[PDB]
Amino acid sequence: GTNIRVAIVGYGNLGRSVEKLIAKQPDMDLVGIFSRRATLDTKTPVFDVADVDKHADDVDVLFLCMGSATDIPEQAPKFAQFACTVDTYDNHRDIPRHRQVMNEAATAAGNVALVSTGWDPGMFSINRVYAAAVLAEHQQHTFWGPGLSLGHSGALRRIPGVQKAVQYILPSEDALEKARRGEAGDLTGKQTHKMQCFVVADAADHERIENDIRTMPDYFVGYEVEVNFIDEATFDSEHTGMPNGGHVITTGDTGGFNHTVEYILKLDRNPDFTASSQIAFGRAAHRMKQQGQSGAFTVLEVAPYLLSPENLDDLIARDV
Amino acid sequence: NIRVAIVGYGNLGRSVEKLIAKQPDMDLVGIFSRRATLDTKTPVFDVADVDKHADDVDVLFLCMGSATDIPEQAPKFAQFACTVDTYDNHRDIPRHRQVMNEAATAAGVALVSTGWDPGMFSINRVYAAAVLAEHQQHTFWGPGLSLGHSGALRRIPGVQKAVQYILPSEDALEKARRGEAGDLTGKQTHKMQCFVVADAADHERIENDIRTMPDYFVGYEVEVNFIDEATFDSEHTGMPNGGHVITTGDTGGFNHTVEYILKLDRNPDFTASSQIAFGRAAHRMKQQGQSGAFTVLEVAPYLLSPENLDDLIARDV
Repeated sequence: GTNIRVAIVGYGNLGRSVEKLIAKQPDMDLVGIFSRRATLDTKTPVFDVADVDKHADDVDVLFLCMGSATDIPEQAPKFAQFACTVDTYDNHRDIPRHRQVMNEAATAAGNVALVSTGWDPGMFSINRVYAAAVLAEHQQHTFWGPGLSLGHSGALRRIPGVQKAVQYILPSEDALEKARRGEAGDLTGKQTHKMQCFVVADAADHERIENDIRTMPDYFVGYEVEVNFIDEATFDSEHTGMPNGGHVITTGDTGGFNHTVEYILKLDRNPDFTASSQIAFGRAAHRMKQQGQSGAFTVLEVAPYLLSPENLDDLIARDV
Repeated sequence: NIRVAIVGYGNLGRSVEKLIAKQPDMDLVGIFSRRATLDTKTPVFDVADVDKHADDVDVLFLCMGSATDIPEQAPKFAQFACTVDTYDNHRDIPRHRQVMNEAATAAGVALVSTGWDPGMFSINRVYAAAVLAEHQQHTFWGPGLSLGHSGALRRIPGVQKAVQYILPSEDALEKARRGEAGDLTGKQTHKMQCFVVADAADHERIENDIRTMPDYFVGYEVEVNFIDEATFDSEHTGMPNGGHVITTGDTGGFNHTVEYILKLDRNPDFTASSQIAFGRAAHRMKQQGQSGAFTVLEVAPYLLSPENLDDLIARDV
């Protein structure tokens, strides 16, 4: 009968995208931003994160958007005391433990926490599991589509003499079709993708900068890397977006017959799509709690209809 | 381990039988047909003997050919086990679901309208529209053999052999991808291709019978090819299919495109695979208890997999 009352913790790119996109939901009221700064450039009310407790009964869902993950394992189980919880935690090995901690805190409070939402983890996770479950002895992969890598871009920017820079990760197109035709069992991670850098620097610094890039352990060493030096005008016009996306490809045999399942995302702006996903799962957490709560859940444990702003009957009548 | 039997032995039922033998966690009890002899080593029982396997069952795979059979036979098929059907008569699906829900409240859970459309395409329609706040969305039915249209061609007087394919307009596909396909519908987004074997004296009349056939062909762009019988037998006897679910949204001057693609060498083989997974899920609403009638929109993903949640969580998220 009434709107879901939501708030955001943190105000980096993900936070800003969520704030923007709440304006487009029929059933959500953004009641505030929780920050460690007293002032932000927005009309949305701004409070201190230490004061979250004094707003508990005013908030139904907290969107956790704390920049610099690390904050999630340390701060997010306390946030579960006061509202339902949605996060985008992407440390692929720490996720099973994060879940169990969240589970206890939420079950105590009688709230629902949804964990590791977004598109990967998130939509790609859902597609890996549906497709593998449907095809018998499948092959399945995952390509990270042509897009901006934030971590690799940060690593470039720090190199002495680098004034501006971006790194992109690109799926090998030969590897794509080999996956579609089941011809890709033996490909290692070093063969499925290439890397492409664009750098602005003084000409005297180029030789050393390219050496610095190609010899950098873990980020660049085992990979196919292209290094392009460009002027600043070119950089500012073409390389300041945040594109991303990917493919998830699955195949399988049913006795001399092949089948291919492929899921593709093509995103002009990475945090906007991550925020979209995060927002829909917040609608789901609230709804689960009103039908009778529980603990923490991954995106694998939520029925599809819970994300939608439409009634279930309305969905069944069209869409199915 | 798990309790399964199949009703029907047409293309779908055959496909389901073939694939149950690769499930690490599924046993095939037998096939409920009207005949008493089929071409398989699987035990064959008659359809009305309901009873004495009904405590040796959890869920029957409903694979009756000639759909219309399951608005009839499926509501009482319910109170013996659990149900998995692939009912694809949209518009009747909401009504079917209710009368299923009543008869399911008898220890059973009924999962209805599984397969890939309805089924996987349903799931993908709903996820992408839920996520992208003000979306445009289109479904395309892939380069594929249409069973219904192919049957309708074959019945025409003088047609000896025939097949029909439905094909997406490639203009419409990339129009959808760029978010400018809002003005279009079925008769614009798809094309039809026929291949027919018939005596040359009958070509003029047969082509007019095809092109003026209501519900199947009128209004569509239709290509009609008359070909010799050897060419027909070598090139046109498979059952390929597939499709496209394409969704776009804007987030304030930025576009996002979501696309889901199926390419299937053999339609009933992939349909049967989806039916299986939902069979396991239908059970799996087992020692979680409680039940009724549900669509694929009402089933959390992990239930499809023969693996436990923690292994999926640790591996696939």
